[PDB]
Amino acid sequence: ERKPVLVASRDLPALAVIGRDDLSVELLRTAPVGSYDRPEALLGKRVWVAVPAGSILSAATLEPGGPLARTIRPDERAMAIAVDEVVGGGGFVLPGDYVDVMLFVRDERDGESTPLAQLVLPGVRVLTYGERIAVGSDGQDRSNQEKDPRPPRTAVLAVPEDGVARLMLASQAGSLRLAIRSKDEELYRREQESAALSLDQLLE
Amino acid sequence: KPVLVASRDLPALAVIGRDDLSVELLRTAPVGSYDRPEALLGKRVWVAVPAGSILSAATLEPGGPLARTIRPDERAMAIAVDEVVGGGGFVLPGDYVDVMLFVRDERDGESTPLAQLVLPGVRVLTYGERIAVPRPPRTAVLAVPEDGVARLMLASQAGSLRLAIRSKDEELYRREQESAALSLDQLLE
Amino acid sequence: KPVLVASRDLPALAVIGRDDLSVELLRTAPVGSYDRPEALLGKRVWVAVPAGSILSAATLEPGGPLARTIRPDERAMAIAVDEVVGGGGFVLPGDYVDVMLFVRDERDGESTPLAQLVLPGVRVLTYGERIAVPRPPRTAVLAVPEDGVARLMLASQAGSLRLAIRSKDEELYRREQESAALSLDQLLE
Repeated sequence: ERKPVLVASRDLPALAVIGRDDLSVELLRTAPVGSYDRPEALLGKRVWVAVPAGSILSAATLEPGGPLARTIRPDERAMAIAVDEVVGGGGFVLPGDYVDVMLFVRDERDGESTPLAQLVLPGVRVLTYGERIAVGSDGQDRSNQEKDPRPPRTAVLAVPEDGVARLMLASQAGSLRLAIRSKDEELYRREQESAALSLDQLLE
Repeated sequence: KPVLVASRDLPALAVIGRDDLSVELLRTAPVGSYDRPEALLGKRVWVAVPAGSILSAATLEPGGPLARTIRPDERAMAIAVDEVVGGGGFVLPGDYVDVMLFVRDERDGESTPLAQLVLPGVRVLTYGERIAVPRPPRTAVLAVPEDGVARLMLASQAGSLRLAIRSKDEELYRREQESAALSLDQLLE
Repeated sequence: KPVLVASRDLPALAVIGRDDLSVELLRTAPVGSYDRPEALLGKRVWVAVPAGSILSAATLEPGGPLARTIRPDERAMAIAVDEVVGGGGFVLPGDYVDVMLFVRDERDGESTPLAQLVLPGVRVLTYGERIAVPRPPRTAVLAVPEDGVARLMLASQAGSLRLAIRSKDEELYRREQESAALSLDQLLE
């Protein structure tokens, strides 16, 4: 009726080895899939991600992976770009948003310089903005809560495999900016189931 | 000590009733846990929650505020602002502005100043640290039509931008909720 | 006072029993000496110890931690990282990464920026001050295949490097336990 489930009695850091002092036993009505019944099954194993106090010990916590790798899919990658207030919508971008990446470059191919602007990546989910991170299928938030809030300097995006190179070029060949997309498009729900413009065309 | 637990499997994008939740007494309560059942009644889970799991961080809406103030045919983008650029520090969110550009052409080996209007009637979504649904402002976020994002990027990076404020008596919010380039030759002579 | 000495000639790479040891009481005990016989039972001497010698520092493993985390067909190399390179400080040891390179290649008298994937699926052994055998991180150690070592070195010095994290659902750790470059012309078209 009331099954035993093992939980953490203290704040286990990342890359820690479990002893008998860290574990505790509790009696519940339902045992989650992935839980353990006796302390001897978990002794000597390594937790590969931080476990807050009181958390139910799970099998997936004892496998190689990081906070970023637990919030993506096998057909995506996670890469970071340098951001400021102008690039990131005045500091109003939070994880879960969908953005378009715009590039400004000054080509120097045929002995002459030409400013240009293009759209490189449409509809990209934002995983981290600053010290805040998204929530994966595990239902756990792993945002670094620290005092003295410094302005954000980096953001991590979920990029398809074919575009990881295209972003990298755009990050170093010129300047980047982010354009936010509307919430009424429901790109989040749907995922749970261009010609370059020159100054000659702009100036009449 | 009290902690909420999922009694059955809750699928993605599902509302919460009293049958779904249970209360269990644990020695330590994790960060993010909820005590009374009424605190999670009517809310929606955004990831799948297997049975018996402690409920936390799955009831938080993914997204930001800027995405809640535009329409599917618009985008939100930010530009750099100073006191000269935006209305002497008298521009507030909820206004309508025209974007003007000054650039030096640099074609055919002769430089030529120019001035031109790039985007008319754009709605201001944020002025510095001010949003609607003692430090000088540094940026402003506007709601651009989907065909004008590249134009604004090119204008912002190629030259200098200024904002011209439009009148309140034009009723540009009701209509929402239903040329050429001047050169120094034309000005001087 | 009590000090442990050897009773017979102990050859290299030999385990220690109760017959090989003796206890002698000396006025001064040198640094590195062991007081009780059970402190050295089961340990191994890594250099030859002649008879009557005071036992110290011959019972210490020669080696470091990194060499215990790789296989005969792999090597360990360090690369320089910042927050942009290493995913905003959310990369831990045990993760798998792809290495991407940006270089400005010059063979014709004209410079052409390029981007390319150098190494796919590389385990991360150490992130700064973190190992599985404050101050911002500066280096990260990777387990490279033996044929790719040189390929990393060039990429580390000829241009800029970035890391792309792979998903946990791919299950590359269980697997371990048993293209063309893109130029600015392709992007701007």
